[PDB]
Amino acid sequence: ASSFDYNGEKVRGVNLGGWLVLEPWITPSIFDAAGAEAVDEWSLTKILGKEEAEARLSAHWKSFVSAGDFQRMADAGLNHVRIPIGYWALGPLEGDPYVDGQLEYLDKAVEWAGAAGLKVLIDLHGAPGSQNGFDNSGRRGAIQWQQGDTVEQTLDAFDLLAERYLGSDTVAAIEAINEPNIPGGVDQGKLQEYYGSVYGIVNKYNAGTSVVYGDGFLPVESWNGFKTEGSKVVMDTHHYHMFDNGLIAMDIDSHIDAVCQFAHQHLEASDKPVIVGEWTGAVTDCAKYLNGKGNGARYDGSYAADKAIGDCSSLATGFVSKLSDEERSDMRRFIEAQLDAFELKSGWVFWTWKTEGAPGWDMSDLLEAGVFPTSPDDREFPKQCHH
Ligand SMILES: CC(C)CP(=O)(O)O
Ligand code: NA
Repeated sequence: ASSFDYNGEKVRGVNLGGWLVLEPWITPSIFDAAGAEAVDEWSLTKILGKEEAEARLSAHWKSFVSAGDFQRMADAGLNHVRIPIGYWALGPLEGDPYVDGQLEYLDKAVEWAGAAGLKVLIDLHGAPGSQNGFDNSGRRGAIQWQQGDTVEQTLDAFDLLAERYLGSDTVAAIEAINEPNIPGGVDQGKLQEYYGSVYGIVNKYNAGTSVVYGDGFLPVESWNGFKTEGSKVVMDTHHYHMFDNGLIAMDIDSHIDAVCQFAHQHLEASDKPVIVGEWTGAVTDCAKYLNGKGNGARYDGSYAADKAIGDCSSLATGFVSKLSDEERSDMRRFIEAQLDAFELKSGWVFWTWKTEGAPGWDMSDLLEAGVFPTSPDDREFPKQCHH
């Protein structure tokens, strides 16, 4: 029934973060070229105006990703690419600063992914009004998704996206919405209705396509009993160690233990396939603009009055060649542990393929540096998490 057997085959993926939905920490140069107030795609496009925005963003859409990216992904042993796209690619709302033109590039991605033997997971990453208040939704600040006609507008966009892509076997799965922020104020009951509607849309166009649901930052197993359907419905949980005070304080051994505990207590408790649809090699929040442009870092005490653990100058910018052998070794230990833990359930999708230099966050960097394994058998350290 299913284009990809999420029940019985492991996902090994990367995200194309920052490509069709721009994010300051992923491409700081583009935001900094429009000044201090350009802190998300909304403000960036608004500052530039429609003509200049289309010029600068389209330059990036074209240059950031080629067919050779996808071939390198396949060479790294991957079988999936998760591709963020904003609602505005399917038509900016009246009054939106956003420009479109992204779909021509997503069309190319589907072609290139197919040629390389990869599946694509299309991810609706930003919804009208913002589902999370994060910069990566398009507009940081408030959560106004579920107000007014925002949800209907989201479904209108989703429908067009599904219609456009679900005729291709390359597109194995589609995600309802990236990181709906339940603790931030998204209503779960209404979210579940949106999920029900998304499932109907997918089944109008191709019942063979899997539907991906984010856990909304609730424990993934809490979603037991909702749309439990084998390979058809896949939960997406995002697992990071730098956005919580407990995890960020850990040493490498403790980080690794926490990954295994997460797999055993959460991934293995879900009644559905669960991809870890975002995770990374970094263990600090030092990357420039990671908490938002104009915000600092927990790690060095510059965010939320957290107490400094260490300095961020080494890990804020640049490429892992700048680090020591031991630092790369520890980073690889943490990556191997996640690969093995997350393959206990349904697999994994690394965040992200490519940056302007954010140590531990850039798979293309880590691969070339020998930090990222290229197969399940490619292990420099003992297996850290077991059945
Ligand atoms: C804090 C985290 C969960 C959200 P962002 O910093 O990635 O936007
Ligand atoms: Na790190």
